Amino acid sequence: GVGISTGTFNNQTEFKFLENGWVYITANSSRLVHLNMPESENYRRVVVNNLDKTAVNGNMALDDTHAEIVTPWSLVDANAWGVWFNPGDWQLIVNTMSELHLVSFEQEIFNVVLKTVSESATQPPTKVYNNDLTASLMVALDSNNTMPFTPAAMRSETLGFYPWKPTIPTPWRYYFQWDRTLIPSHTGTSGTPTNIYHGTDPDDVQFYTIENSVPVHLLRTGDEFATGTFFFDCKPCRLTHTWQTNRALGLPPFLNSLPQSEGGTNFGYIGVQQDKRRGVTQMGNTNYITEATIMRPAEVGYSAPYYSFEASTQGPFKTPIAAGRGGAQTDENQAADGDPRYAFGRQHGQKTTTTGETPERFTYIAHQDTGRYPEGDWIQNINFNLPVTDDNVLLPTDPIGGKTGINYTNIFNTYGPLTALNNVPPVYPNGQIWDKEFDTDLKPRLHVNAPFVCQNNCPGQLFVKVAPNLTNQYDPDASANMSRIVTYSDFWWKGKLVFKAKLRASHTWNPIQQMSINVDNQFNYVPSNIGGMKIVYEKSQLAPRKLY
Amino acid sequence: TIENSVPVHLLRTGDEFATGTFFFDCKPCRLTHTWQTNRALGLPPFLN
Ligand SMILES: [Mg+2]
Repeated sequence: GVGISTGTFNNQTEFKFLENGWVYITANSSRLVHLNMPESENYRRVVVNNLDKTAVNGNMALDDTHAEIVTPWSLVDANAWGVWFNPGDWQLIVNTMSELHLVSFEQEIFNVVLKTVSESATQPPTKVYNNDLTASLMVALDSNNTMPFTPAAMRSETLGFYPWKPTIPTPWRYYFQWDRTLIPSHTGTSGTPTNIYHGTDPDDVQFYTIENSVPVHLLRTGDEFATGTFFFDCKPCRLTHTWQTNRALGLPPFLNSLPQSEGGTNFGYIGVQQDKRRGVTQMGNTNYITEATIMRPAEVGYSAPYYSFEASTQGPFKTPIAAGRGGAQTDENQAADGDPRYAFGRQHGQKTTTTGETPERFTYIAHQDTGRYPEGDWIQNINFNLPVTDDNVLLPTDPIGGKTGINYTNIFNTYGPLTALNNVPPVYPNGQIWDKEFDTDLKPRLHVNAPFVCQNNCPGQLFVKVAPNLTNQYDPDASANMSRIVTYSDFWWKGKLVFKAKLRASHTWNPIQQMSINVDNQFNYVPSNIGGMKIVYEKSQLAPRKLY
Repeated sequence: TIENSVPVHLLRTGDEFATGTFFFDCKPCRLTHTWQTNRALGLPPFLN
């Protein structure tokens, strides 16, 4: 009832160790949540159109043009690592365990409070807040995944990463169909390249409402709402990186000449003429057998177009890349490897004391050496007459289609039935955790935003909304504004995400990469003179594996 | 040659030839189209 709590705060992370090194990580999470009434109690179809920026020519990539259905609902998304682990937890996981399964997920809403502002009372004149005991908070759980999946992790719009700091949902909203053409161009191009928004393909219209699709629960102060326990089924995500590229697969060539003093240029030598060597290559012509020529069982990684943009009905979009890392010592083609870049604000990692609207950012460079360094690519002529003539080789230097800044690698693609890959490593703390699978008849071998993908069915989305708190003035037949009592709600959210992981083991003489602090580093894990605080980007697949 | 590979039945007026019932198993073919391209996947950006 009124003065009786309906739940328990728990942001505790339990590690229950079992036999044969299986661990049972139960991450509990709780937050205090704030939510105001909708700007209007209506659904809206809104179109965004920036000809302002696209008409510029050479500015195609700055397209934002789209259509959208505005909901009076807010979305409680907790799909991001920061909601479930602090750095310490993350340290433990990443340093000691070899893989990670996603087991179960449950959540509840409790200790609901609804208060009305209203208002004016009196002289300066000040504001005053009262409890509306009889008021209701609307909660709806889409357990059928009836409605479009809109993971908030892409927009850094999940719940807060701090337990002792309150948080908010985000106004929910989803994509509505629109036709759209935009032809590319450059600064030099004159005339106006066609740049139009055609409208809406009626065959593709889907207008969704919570009200017609999901049962809605009314919660008063004394009520509570809990979902069941959802059980996952997905592959494991591994917490080790692989380091071998093709150049280190299999048996290294026998050295007939070993060095006889230590030092920095005391190399060893194969000691056989490159054309009198034994072994296997896929070059029918030469008898040359070199490390760049010798057969390898397959191909680690693949080359992709960059910055490639492709277009269909609704406009242009970047072509996504799987692999990475590809560069050697501190130099990687952060576009060729499609290395991701995360932008976020205070609630999700940036220093909470920082003023100004400019977000904090970082670019995740994986540890797994499976990407490409397109500067180092090339193509020789069939004849392999070498040292190779300029006419018989195509370099990443030689311009294509008469453009100075373009070479073949920009349109190159060596994906194929010998391509080998790893899945994306988890990005702590801003990374998504799980993602729904596409409802296409054929599916992607992975996703780039999350390591766990539900081909099963994913947990349903949770939607909240403050109940219409009407005044005595109400005429629905009238076009005039809905006059509503200004109302808002505070509620507590508790979630439990259960993982099952497996402990790693030492197989080498040498020790390995692991997190720690560090006389550097040390100050990102504590608050400040004021109320702190900061959460920092921090890798995941620290320990080496073994491809072959 | 048909002849060396398949049993051949000779049918006169009063004869008939019937096959068994063959049972398939393949994945389902869907009678719905998908409309979303990359430009429409997930959470649209918040409008201020
Ligand atoms: Mg490396």
